[PDB]
Amino acid sequence: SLKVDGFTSSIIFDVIRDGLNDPSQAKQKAESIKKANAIIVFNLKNKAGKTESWYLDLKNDGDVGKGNKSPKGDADIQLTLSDDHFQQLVEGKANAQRLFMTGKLKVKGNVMKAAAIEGILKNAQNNL
Amino acid sequence: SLKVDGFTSSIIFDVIRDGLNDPSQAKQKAESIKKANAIIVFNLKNKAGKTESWYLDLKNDGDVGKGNKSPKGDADIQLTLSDDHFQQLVEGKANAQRLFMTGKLKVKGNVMKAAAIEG
Ligand SMILES: CCCCCCCCCCCCCCCC(=O)O
Ligand SMILES: CCCCCCCCCCCCCCCC(=O)O
Repeated sequence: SLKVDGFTSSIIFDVIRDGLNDPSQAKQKAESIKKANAIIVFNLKNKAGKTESWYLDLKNDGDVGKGNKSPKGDADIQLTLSDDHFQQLVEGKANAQRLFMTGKLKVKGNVMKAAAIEGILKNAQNNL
Repeated sequence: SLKVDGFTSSIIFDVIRDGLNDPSQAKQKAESIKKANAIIVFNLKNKAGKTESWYLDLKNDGDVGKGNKSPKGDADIQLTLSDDHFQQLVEGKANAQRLFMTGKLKVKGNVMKAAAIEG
């Protein structure tokens, strides 16, 4: 339901939302917001030339939703890459730093904080 | 055998074990472990209200067994579904993303591993 047709990686946002919002993740969620203190927007591009965005609010209460903007504020970080590369990145087939360095991943806002997000997200979302 | 009475789909665990362990599939088994690097637990539910779990260890040696934990470590990802839908899924009669969108399939654990295993 955060999934959008024509973006095959987007199903991942539902899985991330369920993991992060799981009330058993309350502590992890709070620690992640403390660490990240950031609203991160993902702008995905597909081959048909479409753009779709999702937000990850690790700054206020912890939320994942559809849109290029949290309802509780503007993005601190914007990450722009293709559907394909986002898939690869979530799988671990591509490294975010290599994608950045080869022009596949564009970042607006702090690149150091951007790098840290991967590990901070991993911890908050992982509800097993 | 890994299958359990009242779980019609559970024969797939015996099937997966034999197919994975077939000496002819040594290269494939190795690649799957290399690629997945994950312990997957299946929690199945039936119409009688019962729950049974199996694990598929694609991180260590490639074992399939009964229970909600591998002996050689904790689960990275957990899939919960009904006996009925799991059978459909295994027989290529239902799609995993569709089951997940309609709430028939519940996923817990590492999003990276979840992504990696689906393929
Ligand atoms: C390798 C598996 C990753 C699983 C976690 C999914 C979250 C993906 C978001 C990654 C954010 C990192 C962006 C790095 C930006 C940079 O420093 O170039
Ligand atoms: C016929 C092969 C099936 C036997 C092996 C069982 C594995 C089937 C389950 C597929 C994994 C589903 C992961 C999708 C979760 C998601 O990211 O939405």
